[PDB]
Amino acid sequence: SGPVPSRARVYTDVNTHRPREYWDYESHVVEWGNQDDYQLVRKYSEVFEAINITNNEKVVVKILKPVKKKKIKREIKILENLRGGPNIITLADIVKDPRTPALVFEHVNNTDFKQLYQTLTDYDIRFYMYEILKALDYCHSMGIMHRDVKPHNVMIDHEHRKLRLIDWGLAEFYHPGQEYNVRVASRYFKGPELLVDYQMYDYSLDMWSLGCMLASMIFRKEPFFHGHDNYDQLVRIAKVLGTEDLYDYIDKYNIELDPRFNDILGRHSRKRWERFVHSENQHLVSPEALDFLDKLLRYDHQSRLTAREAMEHPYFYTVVKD
Repeated sequence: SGPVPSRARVYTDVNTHRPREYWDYESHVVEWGNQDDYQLVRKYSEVFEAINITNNEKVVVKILKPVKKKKIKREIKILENLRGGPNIITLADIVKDPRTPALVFEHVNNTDFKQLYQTLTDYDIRFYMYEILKALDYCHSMGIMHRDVKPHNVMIDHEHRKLRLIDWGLAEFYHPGQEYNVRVASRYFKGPELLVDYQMYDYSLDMWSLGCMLASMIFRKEPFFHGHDNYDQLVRIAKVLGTEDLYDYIDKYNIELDPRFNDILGRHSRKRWERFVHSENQHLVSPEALDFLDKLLRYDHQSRLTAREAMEHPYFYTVVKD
């Protein structure tokens, strides 16, 4: 009879109460500079280190690929709307070749969370997770879902304990009732709502992704849900979260499940986190880390922690004391 509708547990109407201009990005007017203000220095897609040949300033220039003209306006609008926010990357300028569009960013000391968390201490993890949550709670509070949260999109300046949530090209504004594309995040980070094609999702989407990072980080298991396609991904999840909850979730929202799944999910218990623990990763695992982790990875998007809630978990007790 059709999927049950859903609302965001928080920041539900922040967009409704704002000026049309804020979220109506199709009508945004972009004004371009000439790239002849920048020289390309060095060069995993089309992005470069560059300088401003008028202020000798180091920048990063990201030449966009041919993509629907609205999606550019969207990314630009979202970047402007979030400029100045905690741990959000900073758009410096927008230029064309004198004619492909490029975004110019403040220079960050690049080290994606991947090439780093393979060496982090229990404390660092907590610390940077709190930094990501600062950035997630901000944009969520600002009516925005980053929809591609993953290590490759978190730049860390480990020397200066600095962090930036980057790459807002999949980001969208949250509007209660709207049905979004389920074809968004990276495979290993897609939330269940995406795998079962439930389009009325929200900011919660991001907390699943966060959950997937926290998991791979503490259990030292890169690709914690290592699916081989968008169907086997839900199977790898089921083998951990069990199928009973999965199915209650389907029922709760009256979700039509793809004919395919009928023959692969099967039956599965909800494994205990302890079964992922061992001598290599035990120093990162803790009763709180696991309590916290468990509250992120829920089939039901409504029952996941909000970013603000997460920041108030005992897992961060030590960090927030600063």
